[PDB]
Amino acid sequence: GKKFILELIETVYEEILDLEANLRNGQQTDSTAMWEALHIDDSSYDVNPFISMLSFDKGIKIMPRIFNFLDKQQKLKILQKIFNELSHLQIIILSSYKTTPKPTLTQLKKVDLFQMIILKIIVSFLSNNSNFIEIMGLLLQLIRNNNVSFLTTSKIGLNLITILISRAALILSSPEISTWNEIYDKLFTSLESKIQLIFPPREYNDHIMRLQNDKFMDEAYIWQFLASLALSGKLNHQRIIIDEVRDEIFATINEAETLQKKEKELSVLPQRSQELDTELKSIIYNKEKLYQDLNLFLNVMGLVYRDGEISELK
Repeated sequence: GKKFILELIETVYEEILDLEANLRNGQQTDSTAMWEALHIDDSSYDVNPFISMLSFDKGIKIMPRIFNFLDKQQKLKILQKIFNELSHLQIIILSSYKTTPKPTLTQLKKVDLFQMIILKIIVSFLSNNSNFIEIMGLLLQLIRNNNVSFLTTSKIGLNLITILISRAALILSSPEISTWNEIYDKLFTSLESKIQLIFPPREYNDHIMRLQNDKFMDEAYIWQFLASLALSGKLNHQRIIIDEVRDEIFATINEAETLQKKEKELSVLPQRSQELDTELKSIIYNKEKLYQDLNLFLNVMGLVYRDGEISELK
């Protein structure tokens, strides 16, 4: 229960602080006490205690400090534990536009903190003497133990996937290359015909917009995901991707062009007030942003939107 997990987190901070005082005072560090404090090898509960800790702000806040006193095998086991349970985590449930269609500002902040800390940790683990087979194993754990599609309805799940595949791509035996093909295929099959769902619905965007007093959204992470999915696949995969997100391409082009006209009508006004000036700068920034993020994906496909057309590259 909640009071139990809170007591657990308290104990963990005490272990970390003792550990951190030792390292400062030059002397011995032994992470054995802190590791046990995590209850990572504890099957005695409904939800694993360490996992439940991750849905408290104070629990997630101590994760980097925990990783400072861990070896790679301990690091891997933790990430394995997490990847296993991803789509069940309370914070992921908060993160998905499906399970949480009307988040509060506070819930958005909790979500942002989680993905900020967790992603950085996962990234640093992959950037630090990590091999292909490690990454593959993590992707495969992700795919086989989760509703992959449900994960793609969260910024966190989407970002996690594109980090994993982009780290895969950025990297080797022939069986390893083949392993990547099998895994990509598994990932791809899990998403086939559900790709457009990565785009939250209009009701959700309107809600977020009203919430944050902002006329615009930021979906760079969505197009980034598509670009990396497309770059990691073969020509038939790319074909299937561009087909599933067809209407999103058109809608994006449509919005950009609507911005282009509003820009043209404000641009020719002399001595713009502060309000009109901030508005024009906003229009321009957002127009260019839609072009840029859309072209990140199209360029991968050998395509470009420029002067009212999707033309071939060069």
